[PDB]
Amino acid sequence: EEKEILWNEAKAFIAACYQELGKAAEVKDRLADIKSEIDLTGSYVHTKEELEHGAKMAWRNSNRCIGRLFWNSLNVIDRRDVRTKEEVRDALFHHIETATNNGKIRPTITIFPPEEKGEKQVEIWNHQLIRYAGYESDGERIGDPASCSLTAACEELGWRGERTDFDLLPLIFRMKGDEQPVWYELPRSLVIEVPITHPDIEAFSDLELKWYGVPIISDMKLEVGGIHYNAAPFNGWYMGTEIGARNLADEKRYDKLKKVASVIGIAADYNTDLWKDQALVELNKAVLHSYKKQGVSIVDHHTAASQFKRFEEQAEEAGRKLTGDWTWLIPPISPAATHIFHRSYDNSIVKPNYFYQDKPYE
Ligand code: HEM
Ligand SMILES: Nc1ccc2ccc(COc3cccc(CNCc4ccccn4)c3)cc2n1
Ligand SMILES: [Cl-]
Repeated sequence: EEKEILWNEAKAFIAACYQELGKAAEVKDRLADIKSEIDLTGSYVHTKEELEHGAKMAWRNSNRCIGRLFWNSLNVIDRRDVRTKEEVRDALFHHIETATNNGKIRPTITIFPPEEKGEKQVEIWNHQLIRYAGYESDGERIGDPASCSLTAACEELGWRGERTDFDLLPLIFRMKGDEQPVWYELPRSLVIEVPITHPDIEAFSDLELKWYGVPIISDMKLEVGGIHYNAAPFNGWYMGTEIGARNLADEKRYDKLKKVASVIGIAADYNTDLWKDQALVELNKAVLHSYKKQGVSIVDHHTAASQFKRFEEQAEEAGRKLTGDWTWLIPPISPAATHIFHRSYDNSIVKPNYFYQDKPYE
């Protein structure tokens, strides 16, 4: 019905992939074998080398990612062999442990079986594997507002949170052929967390802030040569502004800037005092200090943009077009102090790539 879309994606991908692996001679025979396989079966199966390089290409093509200099060192874990809930659960546990690496974070992706002919083999409900619950009741707000809808789905299924501001959500996923997902609590031994302190202001610890070490995005689809890997969680390390300027600062997230102003001893009364700006800087200083003192990988937005400049230079030196989303590449703190702010970027979509997909809860 729709097999030729798959076949053409497969030609573009195999051509480009082998080219770069210095293997263009093997292309003609590999496309033959693929053409056979699609006719008989309706799909094809990537080699380990094709899958690893495809997931690396997909990171290199992610327009919104400032961290792409390191695209070629992605650790790719091939879990297309899993068939049971316990195997999925244990592969997700293993990803956390091996990506964390005692604080010296390793960018890692774990790839589960792809969609067969539209049908998902495994459907992950978490937005990240490690994330905090959020609650809204009696006009009383607890934890992370961005997690309210998933937290309510989890509690229909029999999970119950302690209603701290930092409850760890359970892993939640559904297998092909079950009506309902299963959930598993995270073993705390697997989860590194960082208390937020400030290098100079001893009272900052009175805020009792913390964040988790590793962001493991678990709800995006990886597409490589026409095959759709809807379950393929991946992680880098944080850039500090993600925690200090957004997760802990936004009014619709933890909304901590007024409390920060008070502990650093400035008034939060007049826009012209730039008290929100000053609080943002001190919170973001505290976040970088805290991760570094605990030995957990993190990058500041200036170093990150320096790395991205080198990515842009490599792309040219290799003859590849650069694509990028200016509105996501600029950092939310001092953007005009980076080179990114002062140039433009072509936002075209190149494949392999990571894509959004509809959430299964509401
Ligand atoms: C190694 C360290 C990494 C750093 C520091 C980094 C940094 C970032 C940042 C700051 C964003 C913006 C998110 C926001 O505004 O909150 C982002 C987006 C993104 N990153 Fe990276 N990243 C890294 C690794 C990775 C890896 C390993 C992949 C996949 C293999 C990846 C794929 C993406 C994608 C797809 C987006 C866009 C997500 C969306 O549209 O919602 N990144 N990255
Ligand atoms: N260290 C890392 C490493 C990898 C990452 C992969 C994906 C993401 C996803 O990130 C976001 C998703 C949704 C919303 C936001 C914040 N809104 C950004 C925005 C809004 C308006 C205008 C411009 N930008 C981020 C993060 C990763 N982080
Ligand atoms: Cl985050």
